[PDB]
Amino acid sequence: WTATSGSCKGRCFELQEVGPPDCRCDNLCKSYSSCCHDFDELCLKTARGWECTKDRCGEVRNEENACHCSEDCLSRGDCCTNYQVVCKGESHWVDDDCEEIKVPECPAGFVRPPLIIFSVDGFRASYMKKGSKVMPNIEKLRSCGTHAPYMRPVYPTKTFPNLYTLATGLYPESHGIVGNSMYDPVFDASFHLRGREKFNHRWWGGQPLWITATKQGVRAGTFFWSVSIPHERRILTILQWLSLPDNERPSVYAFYSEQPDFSGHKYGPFGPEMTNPLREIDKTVGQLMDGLKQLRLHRCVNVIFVGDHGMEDVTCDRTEFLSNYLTNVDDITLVPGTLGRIRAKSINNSKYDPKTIIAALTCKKPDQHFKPYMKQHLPKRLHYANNRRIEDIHLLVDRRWHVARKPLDVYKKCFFQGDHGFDNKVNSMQTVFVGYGPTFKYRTKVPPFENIELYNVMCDLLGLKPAPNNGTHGSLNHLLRTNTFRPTMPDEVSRPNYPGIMYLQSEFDLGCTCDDKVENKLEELNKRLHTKGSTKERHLLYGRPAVLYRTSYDILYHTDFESGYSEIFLMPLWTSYTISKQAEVSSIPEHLTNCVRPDVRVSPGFSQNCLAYKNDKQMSYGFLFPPYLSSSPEAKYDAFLVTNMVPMYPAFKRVWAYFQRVLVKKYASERNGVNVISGPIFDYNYDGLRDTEDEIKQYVEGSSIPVPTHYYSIITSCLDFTQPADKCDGPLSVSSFILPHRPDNDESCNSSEDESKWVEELMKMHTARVRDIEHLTGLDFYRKTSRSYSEILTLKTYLHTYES
Ligand SMILES: *[C@@H]1O[C@H](CO)[C@@H](O[C@@H]2O[C@H](CO)[C@@H](O[C@@H]3O[C@H](CO[C@H]4O[C@H](CO[C@H]5O[C@H](CO)[C@@H](O)[C@H](O)[C@@H]5O)[C@@H](O)[C@H](O[C@H]5O[C@H](CO)[C@@H](O)[C@H](O)[C@@H]5O[C@H]5O[C@H](CO)[C@@H](O)[C@H](O)[C@@H]5O)[C@@H]4O)[C@@H](O)[C@H](O[C@H]4O[C@H](CO)[C@@H](O)[C@H](O)[C@@H]4O[C@H]4O[C@H](CO)[C@@H](O)[C@H](O)[C@@H]4O)[C@@H]3O)[C@H](O)[C@H]2NC(C)=O)[C@H](O)[C@H]1NC(C)=O
Ligand SMILES: O=C(CCc1ccc(OC(F)(F)F)cc1)N1C[C@@H]2CN(C(=O)c3ccc4[nH]nnc4c3)C[C@H]2C1
Ligand SMILES: [Ca+2]
Ligand SMILES: [Zn+2]
Ligand SMILES: [Zn+2]
Repeated sequence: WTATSGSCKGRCFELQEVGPPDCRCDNLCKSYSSCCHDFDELCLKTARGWECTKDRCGEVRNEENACHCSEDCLSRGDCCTNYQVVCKGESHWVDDDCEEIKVPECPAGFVRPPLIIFSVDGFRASYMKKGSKVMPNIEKLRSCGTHAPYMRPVYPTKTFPNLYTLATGLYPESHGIVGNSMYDPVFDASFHLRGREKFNHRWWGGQPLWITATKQGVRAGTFFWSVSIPHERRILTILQWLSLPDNERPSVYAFYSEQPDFSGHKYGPFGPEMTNPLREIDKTVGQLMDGLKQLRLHRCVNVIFVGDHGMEDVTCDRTEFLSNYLTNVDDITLVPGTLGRIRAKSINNSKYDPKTIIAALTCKKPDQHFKPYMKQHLPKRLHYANNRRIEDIHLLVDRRWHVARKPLDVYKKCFFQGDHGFDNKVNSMQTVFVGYGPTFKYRTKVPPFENIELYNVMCDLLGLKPAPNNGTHGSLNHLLRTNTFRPTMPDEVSRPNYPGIMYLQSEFDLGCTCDDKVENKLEELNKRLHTKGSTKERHLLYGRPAVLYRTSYDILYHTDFESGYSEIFLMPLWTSYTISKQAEVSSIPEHLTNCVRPDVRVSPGFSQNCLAYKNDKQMSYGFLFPPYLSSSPEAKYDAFLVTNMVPMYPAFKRVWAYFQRVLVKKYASERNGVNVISGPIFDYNYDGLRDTEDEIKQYVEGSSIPVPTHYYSIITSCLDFTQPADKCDGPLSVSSFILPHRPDNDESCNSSEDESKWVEELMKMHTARVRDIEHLTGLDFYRKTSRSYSEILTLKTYLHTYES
């Protein structure tokens, strides 16, 4: 109930929320059906429009006007945004040359530059260049301030997940808004755009910027705007809030525009009808900046121009129907469109089986435009699994397509030429970032980055301590003139052991064999030096990774590679080796095909054994340092140590071997050497975080050898590729992957063909950030370079996306 008999007199867009049943006057009151009787009359005036003209200059103040051109309007804070231009001979902000803001220039009483976030729905990155001729104000922000060529949204590339990610710094799986539509089985409740459930606070996890500010005593404007409130009125309300007295005035503000998303769904991303919405946005920016000039705040406020996602070409005719694949289409519930989520229609049908649904959906049609996954097998870069609201079965839809249950769902619910939601590495889904103000750099371009990183910077711009989030604090310091946050490396938790030769061969009983009884201080003091780490500076280029948890591990040195060998998981956590541009690929000699050799530095009881792989008919083994890249016949024997061995499914060995025999050499040729770090990952509970020993769900049969869920590699070289990887004086370049360790290649529909046609395509789909690997392993990389730590953090967040 709302007794809406109170009055908004003197309260229009008040900042406190008055509780039920007393009526409200805040910018959300419509959406809650709770406004006071006179809200429209007093708070949403429209008389005479939004601009001053010549003949209003110095008028008599009349309070019914939407905005004023009277002499007292600056005092009152309520002039039309163009008042000084028309009535006092001033220029529009956009017509002024830009001049560096080297220091804030704020009026008396401003404790800190305010932040204004100007958010635009569906603003595709390529609009900044392709629309620049009709967007002069936005183009001046971009060229004068700090801009990226694009910003990467989160998955799914929908509005609510992305706007709440911007506000919290968290992945959707962590903040809880995993879609525009959701079912929560614990609550037994549904979230939708139409209805009242989406208001309940229980959907909304984490801590958004406006709460963070409030708890730390920085005042915030209200971020949400009811769709009927026109843009011009949104802008004037922000400016009115900016003339409030010092003790009452917010320091952070948001504007939001439904455009150009709205028009983009109807007309497609580059439909001729899209020029007009882009003009309109620019005009709105122009009003804000002119309004800031009038208040003397245009060299004081930091402004962020930011989008939630892009837009792609999508039509009704490009729909796949689950009814053309499944027999029992009526026993499922599908969340449809640019992504697919499937669960059982009824909780009381135990003739529901995901395995059979998946299999009926896997590589069934030659051109099939979606690919089914169990959520834990989705590429780890999407971070889209660890929430009860994400259904176990997921369909990743190709760009330009939709998935639906049956054809009647499409025509009886074409009407649209654009949509969004696809994989967040797709170029059409990329969106924008520009920062302009005293705290941002002047005429600076920065590389593309992820929207999960912005919360930290918005906290820095306001002097706030960010709540715990998924950004890497410091990774965006190169956007800022000052207010940098100066991070320190985490402390290493476990120190390694450095074992020497401690065991005789006969103490081992591993069931392994090797034809190595083939037999001098010349070549012998020399191989001893190799076991104490004489070549370690060639192979470990950025220092040893640090172990950030408690555990027991050994550093092992070899001529061609170095490892950190876990006595608990019985395999390396990491294996590091450098492959120069001149290196040669060899084969495994015929006598050495099944060679595995005990390591006399490591005890029997902390070693794998070959009997277990013999008895496990499902499981085979591979090596982390590849024998194919040994520097000499004699060095090759090191590559067959039991301490370099890791469990691999025969199907995964096809992928692994091709990566080791062909691609590493190819990368070395192309990048002028590469340093490689490889190893395993255990993430059985799909939370993106390393599993502890007591959480392992699968072992090589009859043994304590744990089976990895994934295998990673980090591949590093010199950004200036005229220098070799191992003698690089400047910035680095990296790419990485986290491959799923799976017993089949069902993910790859061409996998019966030669590896040269499908392996690299799988690896690109499972591209990753070094940071992603950090979370999954509890390791910390690049500890000893000559680069600044901020730069290294930027490198660790880089994602190689293989879009052109
Ligand atoms: C991305 O960044 C995020 C954020 O940093 C990372 O997410 C964090 O990861 C932590 C590890 O997974 C996790 O720690 C948990 O916390 C449990 C308690 O947490 C509740 O409180 C949180 C804080 O809110 C308060 O914030 C400020 C302080 O900062 C206060 O002033 C306020 O008063 C606030 O209340 C809260 O965020 C959290 O919310 C989740 O659940 C809500 C409702 O269900 C949602 O609204 C919201 O979206 C959150 O949902 C996500 O996170 C939960 C996991 O918490 C997840 O299940 C959902 O799917 C969703 O993804 C909580 O309400 C604490 O109980 C945990 O401790 C157990 O484990 C330890 C291990 O050391 C045990 O030793 C300990 O005994 C304990 O075990 C007991 O429970 C076991 C399992 O139930 C049981 O078997 C056992 O026998 C024991 O009884 C643990 O510390 C953080 O909560 C989490 N934060 C967020 C926001 O997600 C994330 O990892 C990053 N991602 C990557 C890839 O890096
Ligand atoms: O008022 C706000 C956000 C305030 C905000 C701003 C910045 C912000 O970010 C930051 F915090 F960083 F500032 C957070 C919240 N909203 C009201 C809107 C209603 N909506 C849709 O009807 C809609 C729109 C596009 C679609 N395409 N397909 N379906 C769609 C459905 C989306 C909404 C969000
Ligand atoms: Ca885990
Ligand atoms: Zn949107
Ligand atoms: Zn949209």
